[PDB]
Amino acid sequence: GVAEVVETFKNPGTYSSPVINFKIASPPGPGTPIYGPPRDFSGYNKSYSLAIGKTSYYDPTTGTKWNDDTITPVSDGQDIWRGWTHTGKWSFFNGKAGDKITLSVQRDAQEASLKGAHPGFILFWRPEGGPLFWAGTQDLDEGQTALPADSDTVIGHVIVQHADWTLQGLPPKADHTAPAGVDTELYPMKPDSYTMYYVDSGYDADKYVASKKLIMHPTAFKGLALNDGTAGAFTKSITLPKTGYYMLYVANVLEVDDWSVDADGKLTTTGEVWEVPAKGCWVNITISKP
Ligand SMILES: [Ca+2]
Repeated sequence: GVAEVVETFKNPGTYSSPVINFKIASPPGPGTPIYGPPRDFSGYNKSYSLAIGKTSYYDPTTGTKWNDDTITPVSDGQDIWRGWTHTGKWSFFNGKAGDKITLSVQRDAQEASLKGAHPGFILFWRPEGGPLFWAGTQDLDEGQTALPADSDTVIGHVIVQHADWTLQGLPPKADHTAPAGVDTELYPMKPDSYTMYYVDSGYDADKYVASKKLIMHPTAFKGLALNDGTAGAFTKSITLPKTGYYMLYVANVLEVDDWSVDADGKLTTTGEVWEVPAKGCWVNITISKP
C-alpha cells in the first residue's frame, strides 16, 4: 500500500515523540545497562550485537491495535497488535538511492544454540536527512537545544510494523526542514507534524517446532514473513528508494504452544520457546553491500 497510521501528539503520553538511543545494547530487566558503539551502518559491511525483548516486535500487552485497510479482504488487516519501541533496538545509516544491500539478523554467537530468537525489522526513511530535534517533546522539554549524543526522536512508545507513521499536533516548529534534494510536495515539512516513511519490514517465520505458533497476526503480515528454513535468523535484500538517512528497528517474535490475553489485557502464553537467560535474546545485525 502501504497504510498510514496518524497519531496525535500528547506530552505526557504514548505518542510524545520520545528519544531512542543508538548505543544501548542490554536486554530489558534490572541491572547495569550495557552500551556499545553507536549502531551506524553507513558504508555497509558493518555488524553489531544487541539484545531484543522477548515479544518486542508484536505484543498484545501494548494494549493498542491498528488496522491496515490496504489489505483485501479488509477483515484480514484488522486488529494488528503493535510492537514495543524501546525493547526493540534502533540503528541508523546514511545511504544513496539505488544502493543494493543485504540486511541479516541472527542469533549472537554466545547464544547460537539457545532457542528463542525470531528477529524482525522495520526500516524507515527520514527525509529531514538526519536526527530530528523537536523541542517540547517528551525528552526535549527542559530547555534542551539539541538531541543528546547518539540519540534520535521516534513517534511513540508503541510501534506499527507495516505503515507510514505520522505524528501531528506537535509543538509548532519554524525550522522543520529537509535538504534541497527532497520533494517537499510529496514529503511535506509541516510546522506541527513529521512522518517516518516505511521502506521495508519482515520477520523470521521459520519455527523451532512445527507444532507451535508465533505470536503474530494470522493474516495482516503475510507479505512480511521470511522463510529460509533456519529458525532464529533472516536475510533480506533491500534496494534503497531514496538518498539520505534511514532508521532501522529490530525486535523479536515469540514462539509458543498457545497465547491469549488475561483480564487486564496482558499477554498470557504456554509452551514458550525461550532458552536464553534474560528477558531479551542476543542477536547480531549485519548490513552488507551487496
Ligand atoms: Ca529464518
